Amino acid sequence: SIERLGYLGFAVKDVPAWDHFLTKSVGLMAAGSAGDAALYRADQRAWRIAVQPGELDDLAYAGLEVDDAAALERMADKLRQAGVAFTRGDEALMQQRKVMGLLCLQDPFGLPLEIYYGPAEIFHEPFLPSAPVSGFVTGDQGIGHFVRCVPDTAKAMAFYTEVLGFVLSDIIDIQMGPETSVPAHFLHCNGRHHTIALAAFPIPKRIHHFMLQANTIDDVGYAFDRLDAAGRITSLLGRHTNDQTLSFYADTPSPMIEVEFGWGPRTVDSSWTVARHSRTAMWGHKSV
Amino acid sequence: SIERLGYLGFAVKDVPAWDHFLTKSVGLMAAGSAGDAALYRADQRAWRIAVQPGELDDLAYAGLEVDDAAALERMADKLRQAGVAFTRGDEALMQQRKVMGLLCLQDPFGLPLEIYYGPAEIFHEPFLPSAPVSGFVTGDQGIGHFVRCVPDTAKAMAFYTEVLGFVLSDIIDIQMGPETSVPAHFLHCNGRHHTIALAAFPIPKRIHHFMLQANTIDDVGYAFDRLDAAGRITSLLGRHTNDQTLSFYADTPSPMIEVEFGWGPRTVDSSWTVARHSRTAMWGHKSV
Amino acid sequence: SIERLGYLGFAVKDVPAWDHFLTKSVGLMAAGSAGDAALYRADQRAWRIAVQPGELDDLAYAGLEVDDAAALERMADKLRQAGVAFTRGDEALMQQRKVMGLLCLQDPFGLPLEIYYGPAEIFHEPFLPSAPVSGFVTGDQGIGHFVRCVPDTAKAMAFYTEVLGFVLSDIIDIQMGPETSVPAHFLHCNGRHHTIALAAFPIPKRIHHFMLQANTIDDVGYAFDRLDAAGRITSLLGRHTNDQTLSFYADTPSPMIEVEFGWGPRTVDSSWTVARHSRTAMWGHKSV
Amino acid sequence: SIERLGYLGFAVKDVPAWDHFLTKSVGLMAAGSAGDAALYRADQRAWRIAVQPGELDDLAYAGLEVDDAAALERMADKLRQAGVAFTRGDEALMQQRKVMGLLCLQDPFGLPLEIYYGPAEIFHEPFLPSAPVSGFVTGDQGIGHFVRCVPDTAKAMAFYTEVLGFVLSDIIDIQMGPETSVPAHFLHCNGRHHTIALAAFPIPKRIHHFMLQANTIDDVGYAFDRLDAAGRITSLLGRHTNDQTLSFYADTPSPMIEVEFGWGPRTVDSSWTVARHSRTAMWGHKSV
Amino acid sequence: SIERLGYLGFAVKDVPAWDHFLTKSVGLMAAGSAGDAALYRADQRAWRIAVQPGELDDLAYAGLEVDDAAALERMADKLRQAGVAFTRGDEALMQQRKVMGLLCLQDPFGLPLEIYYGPAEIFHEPFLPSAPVSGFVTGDQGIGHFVRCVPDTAKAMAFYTEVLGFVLSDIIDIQMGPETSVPAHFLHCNGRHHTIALAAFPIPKRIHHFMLQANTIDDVGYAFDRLDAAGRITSLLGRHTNDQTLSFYADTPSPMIEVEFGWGPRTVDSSWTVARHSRTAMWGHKSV
Amino acid sequence: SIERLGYLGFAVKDVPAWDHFLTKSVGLMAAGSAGDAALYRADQRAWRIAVQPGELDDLAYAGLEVDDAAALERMADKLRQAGVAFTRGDEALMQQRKVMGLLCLQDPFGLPLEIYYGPAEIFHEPFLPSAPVSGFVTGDQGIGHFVRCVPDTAKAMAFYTEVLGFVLSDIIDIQMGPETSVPAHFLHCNGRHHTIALAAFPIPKRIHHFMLQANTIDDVGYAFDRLDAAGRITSLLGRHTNDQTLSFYADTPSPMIEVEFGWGPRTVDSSWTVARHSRTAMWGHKSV
Ligand SMILES: Oc1cccc(-c2ccccc2)c1O
Ligand SMILES: Oc1cccc(-c2ccccc2)c1O
Ligand SMILES: Oc1cccc(-c2ccccc2)c1O
Ligand SMILES: Oc1cccc(-c2ccccc2)c1O
Ligand SMILES: Oc1cccc(-c2ccccc2)c1O
Ligand SMILES: Oc1cccc(-c2ccccc2)c1O
Ligand SMILES: [Fe+2]
Ligand SMILES: [Fe+2]
Ligand SMILES: [Fe+2]
Ligand SMILES: [Fe+2]
Ligand SMILES: [Fe+2]
Ligand SMILES: [Fe+2]
Repeated sequence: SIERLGYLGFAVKDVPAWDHFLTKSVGLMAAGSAGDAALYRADQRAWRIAVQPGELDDLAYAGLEVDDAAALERMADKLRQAGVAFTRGDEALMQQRKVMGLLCLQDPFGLPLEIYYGPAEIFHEPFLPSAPVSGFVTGDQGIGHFVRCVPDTAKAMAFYTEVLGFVLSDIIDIQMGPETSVPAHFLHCNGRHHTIALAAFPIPKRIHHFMLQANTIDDVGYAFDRLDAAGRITSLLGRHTNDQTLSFYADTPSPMIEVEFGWGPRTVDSSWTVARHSRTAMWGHKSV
Repeated sequence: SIERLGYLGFAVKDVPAWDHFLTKSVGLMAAGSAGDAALYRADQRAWRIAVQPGELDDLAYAGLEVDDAAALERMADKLRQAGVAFTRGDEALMQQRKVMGLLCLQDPFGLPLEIYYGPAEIFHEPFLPSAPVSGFVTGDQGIGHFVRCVPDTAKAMAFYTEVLGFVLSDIIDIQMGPETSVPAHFLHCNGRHHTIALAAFPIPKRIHHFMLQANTIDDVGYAFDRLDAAGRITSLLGRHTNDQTLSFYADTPSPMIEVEFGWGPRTVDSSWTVARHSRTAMWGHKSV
Repeated sequence: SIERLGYLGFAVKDVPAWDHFLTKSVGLMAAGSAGDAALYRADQRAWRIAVQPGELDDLAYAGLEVDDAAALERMADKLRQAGVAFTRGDEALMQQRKVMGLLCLQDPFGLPLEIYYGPAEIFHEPFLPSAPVSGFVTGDQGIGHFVRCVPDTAKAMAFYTEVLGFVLSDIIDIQMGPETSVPAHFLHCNGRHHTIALAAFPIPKRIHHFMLQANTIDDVGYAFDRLDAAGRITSLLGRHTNDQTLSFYADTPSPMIEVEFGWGPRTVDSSWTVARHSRTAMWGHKSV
Repeated sequence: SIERLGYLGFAVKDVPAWDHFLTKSVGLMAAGSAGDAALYRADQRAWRIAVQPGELDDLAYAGLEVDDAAALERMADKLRQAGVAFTRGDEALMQQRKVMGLLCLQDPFGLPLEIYYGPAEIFHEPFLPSAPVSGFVTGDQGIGHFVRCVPDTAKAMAFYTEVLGFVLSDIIDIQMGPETSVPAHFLHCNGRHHTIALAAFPIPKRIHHFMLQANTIDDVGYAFDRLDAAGRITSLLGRHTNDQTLSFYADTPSPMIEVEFGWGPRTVDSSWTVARHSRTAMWGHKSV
Repeated sequence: SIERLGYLGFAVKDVPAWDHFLTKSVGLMAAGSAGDAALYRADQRAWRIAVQPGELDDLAYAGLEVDDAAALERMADKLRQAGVAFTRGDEALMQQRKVMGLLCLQDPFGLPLEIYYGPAEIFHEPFLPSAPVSGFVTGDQGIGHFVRCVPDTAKAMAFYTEVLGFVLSDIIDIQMGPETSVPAHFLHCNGRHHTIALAAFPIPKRIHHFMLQANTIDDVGYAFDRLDAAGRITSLLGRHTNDQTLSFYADTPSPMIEVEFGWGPRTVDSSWTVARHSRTAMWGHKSV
Repeated sequence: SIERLGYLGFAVKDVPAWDHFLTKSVGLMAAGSAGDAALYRADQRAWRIAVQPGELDDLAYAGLEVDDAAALERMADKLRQAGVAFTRGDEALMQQRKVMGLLCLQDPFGLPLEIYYGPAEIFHEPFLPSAPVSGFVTGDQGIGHFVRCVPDTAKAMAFYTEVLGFVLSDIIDIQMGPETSVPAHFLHCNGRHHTIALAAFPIPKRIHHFMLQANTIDDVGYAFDRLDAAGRITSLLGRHTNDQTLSFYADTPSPMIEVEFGWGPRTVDSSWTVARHSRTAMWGHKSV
């Protein structure tokens, strides 16, 4: 099974806007380029987020990490047994992604996924944020999370759990209208309360948002002011009912895709219990 | 196997007396109603104790929790293999209990049991006690415990251990007369020393008492005075030989059913050793 | 100023009853005799409590400790400046008390006080309780406390504070009748919330009670049962409003003198604030 | 497999000498009698050591504990599969030992062993030592250890490891003469470095010594002086090479059987490594 | 599988130079001799490094430790199943090495390996360094590590992982020339980030270096000055990218074999993730 | 006032015996020589103990340390005010002692004392013991203590307390005969329970012993065996009543002067209370 989410690649219409957004606002470190993709770092990894020009203005792919070569072969075995098509990344792709091996596939609804192992690290070029942020929480919990929009949650759940090995943490019925709600399913594959959430939202994007977790509450408070100065805030500060992450949301330069910047959630372990919530926030998160 | 005791439902002759008892005396939070049942909270769960009008003046049902949907199906499998009759709760029942799924059955002596998963939580309506209590110890250990009266302890033991997966912690020979004692069996299904105790007591109730655990010794001391002002104390403060819970007992408004309010017991783990005790109290607990 | 209360001497009508009481019930260690006085230990000191035959059935004297020879001379100076009569204990008395020096005086109402330094310790004869008690809290806080009955609290306060250097911690208005209360003044001379309390009670004894503090809550719980078996309990368990000591009271063999056996109070330091309380117990302590 | 050593029974020629030895010298608590056996406690168990009159002047039996009824049946299964004869203790024996069930057998060289579960505890009669000792280290590690004398170490090893489930910790070549040593094998069945050691010593006793572990270094220091006053010291203080227990040895009233009284050893876990030592002491333990 | 690296034996042209090097410079304790081999200690083991005269000027053998006799037989089984030739060490060899049993074999490229259990410890002769070093980090992590030079890394990897049970931690592409690098593979068999690294270096030695880990940073700083006074420094202080060991390198008296003396690395556990690095040092380690 | 004891100088008949004693037995580090004095280290100081040839076979001088130049002038002022003769050490003496300034005087009974400030430290030559000892406890508590023999304790007390600023910790009545004891006075000048003890012993030496404190209990245990192998033990292990130091005594090569090697005492602070003890040992210390 997948151990963690390791990287995200976006294809966007305004690369310079995304560059400024990820560095000056979010605080990531510019890390050069690979082909036509600009690279950004959040820690010791050579890169965590890639941005390339494209009309999609959406997530182009997500990198799903396993711990070793044997693990990758076991994932290939699971894909075969499940009847899910995949192709082994060639040398050129391996060099582009800076990984020792990868399998290329798509989830049931067209999102390209890359399962890999052996990512490149560059401790000789220590991480230096582009904006005031003490650091990000990554490590064994991966880069963060994202909310995957799907037309059929049941179908998506079977794939992510039965094929990829994610596990359901909980469900929140997100109110959409006076008498309409969407049952968002939050999935984990490590200690991070969720790495992927599945939701049947009526937005035309592959994802609703991606999330990064900072080391301190001040990191979040300061980031809010930066994104507010940029005119991008979409929610006030708040704390989630399920993971207890204290965060705020803001627009990325790609319409209808947001970023969530948070701190201090609960983590999960083998004794986790599935529960249901009627609200996304215990407090705050008022839409603006 | 059952992971923890999650809820209790009582059917009583004096609903207002029970309402005052659970709130003003015990300290639970009033949490509205579901049908003809008044609901009470002890933590983030939508409800923990339900009270409905009825001539029983007894425990009407107990909710036994598992961690996920797959776990519930495994319990259904165990019930089938054991020849124990059960029915799947319908949508109406699921909505009434605020759970994602449940199996309805009875123990060998008529106590209705409900095995469920996916309970509702309401962190947006933080718990607020109705009386001075810093909080209750629940979480992975569930709501508390209860002593189940049975006519045949051996038969009850086989069901709770072999079918439901509870495990014997220890036995206390509770003296009843000059030369008569009842071997009470204390069972765990998690870290709580016991969640259910089995005893062949000569009382006409399904249970002898239910127990709630508070966060501090002062919580217990203060609760004693509240219940004493209500004229309900049945024991002085004391500490148990087996779980080392420091508690007192008091009458509920239903004749012959007591409540135990305690603090600071030992917890169990895989290295627990079965032992036998000749007394229920290491000190205190004098009957009054 | 006085550093701590170090010893107590009682003159009683039933020495054997007191012997059994202090050892089998309270848990002190029998430590031989000095003249016609039986000696009892609570720690490394050669003795802490002395019991001698006498019709008083009361506290005969209290030993007030200072840290060195120079300190004792300074106390002699304070007594002289205050016009309080005193005599230096002779060699025989010094040997009897096992101290390097002492001043003999009385408080304004006839209670003999002995200010001393250099007490004897016997670490080669380690303390062994006569009943199950993990140990007592003494050290820099001394042996415990006692409530001194006085006819004139103002006069007593001036002596204990201005002459001996005790400091007021707080006051409790102890209800005596429907519209009658006694303002008990609690005084400290170290970290122990109080070492001496002053109160105008209508009892014919020099003191209302003496108090010993044990290391654990179980120590207290077990002691309660022992004293209850002896038929001596005067209060249920409870916790004080001012020092937060969790204790119970019981009769000593001397009529109208009680013992208090407690655990876990707050301690004081230079930042202590004088306050007033309307009750002696935050919870419990019901009279029996 | 055996979880821990729970009790020892001795048959001796001088019961009063053993009584004084275990209480006044070692510090155990006298705990009445069961038949012609005097009982002694070291903790919450109803008894840990039994002494009965007999010409053996040796260990009469050792109680080997398992955690539950199912565990005991599994041990019966292992004995059957191994061809080791055993008899189930009858009701009278169960009542005598204060256990819920037991299997009676002998090791390959005649030492009676009793495998049991469900021992009686008496927390309402808290442990009170007969001599100054803060307490003993028992719990999951059992009462202590003993060195079993055997004529054939290989044969003894196969039985204790293959049948009873003990595991080798290490070996010490104990020098007997100028060019003669005995390879003592130290075996564990829990965190205690060893519960039983096997050695081909030329003494006519079933065991060389039994060992008790106290809570503090002072406990050991004080016990040394007590046993020295009794004229029983056989070694000066010292510390073992293998378990790092700091102890001393002394004669019991039974010729050639010693007691070891120690503190502060290392404990073992799954990552333990078998090693060999050429000396029993890292320092001290000079024979006297 | 192998649990840890326990000992190293060198065959050298200048025994006196090696003796001075290991004692006065590195700080090991001289521990006598066994045959024509001089012995050196780093902890409680009778020996850790052996030096004997020989033209090789290289590592003569490496001792690979397992936890018990059964483990050794399992390793013999693995060797048989893998078709790897081995011989059981005879009594003379066992006595020479001070072990309870061993298997003698070679890795695919001629390095003699000895798999053993039951090493001798001498706690009665406590370790005393020959130079100022607070101590070495050994224990469950073994003596240290070494970099094994191999002509075929793939072949070496299959043997060390598939046969001996080592596990890949990570890979570093060590730059050799302007457009030439060697993929060094770092392998663990316990918490030590690596115990053996495999690299296709163009040096004529079996190993590139061996490494010892000291308790403090000062240990390393002081050792640097000692080796610098001896004219042996080959690198400045630095910290590795993969294990985060802070160290320096120096020449041993055998040409082209170095020693690494370090402190403070990260350790590994079951959740370790394979990664790739482009540099050996996060900082420092400049060649001199 | 004196801050701590910093150094000791001995004049002895057998320098080689003392050299072996201090290094191979006690564990001090040989530190060259200054004139005809051999120097020994216990920590970062250039020297702590000096040994020179002389018929005295006794302590020749003791170095008493203050924190700065101003402090030394204040001590000169106190000596003048007290009428105690002293001479300022000249440049040659300052260079010999490796100090920035010193005052030379004698105590009332002829022991030369040197009050100094600014001692030399040599961190570039880190301490390396000559025998297995993890280290000594020095720092702000100085090198250790010594027992000063005096003919008139009262006179000695006035000088050490009134002139030098030492403070009485406690008194022990050391039994000399059936009805004879000597009141030993233990004095502190920092956290070390005592730095100098005064006693009217009938020995012809300036001191009874000097004491060094090691970091661990094993340090003490190992040192005992070393001194026992040398045939120098004068007491078994034991623990003192007053400072709770766990130690043993041994003869130095100078007749009637002993060394005490200990661990783990209590320390003193401003809240220390003067007490009296009837024994030097709580346990152990039997004379041999
Ligand atoms: O991390 C999270 C935890 C809980 C809910 C959301 C969420 C809120 C609104 C829309 C979609 C998801 C979330 O992002
Ligand atoms: O929690 C508990 C632990 C031990 C005994 C009891 C008990 C006491 C009297 C009657 C029934 C049970 C109990 O409630
Ligand atoms: O320690 C104490 C703290 C507060 C009140 C009392 C007290 C209660 C009743 C009568 C007299 C004193 C006391 O003893
Ligand atoms: O606990 C122990 C640990 C190591 C050795 C012994 C031992 C010493 C002498 C004779 C027999 C055993 C021991 O008792
Ligand atoms: O411990 C280590 C960790 C990482 C790299 C090296 C290394 C550096 C240069 C040449 C060979 C190995 C190493 O020794
Ligand atoms: O450190 C110490 C603490 C207490 C007593 C002594 C002592 C014992 C015998 C003779 C002289 C002194 C001592 O050395
Ligand atoms: Fe989110
Ligand atoms: Fe209960
Ligand atoms: Fe009181
Ligand atoms: Fe032993
Ligand atoms: Fe290395
Ligand atoms: Fe001393």
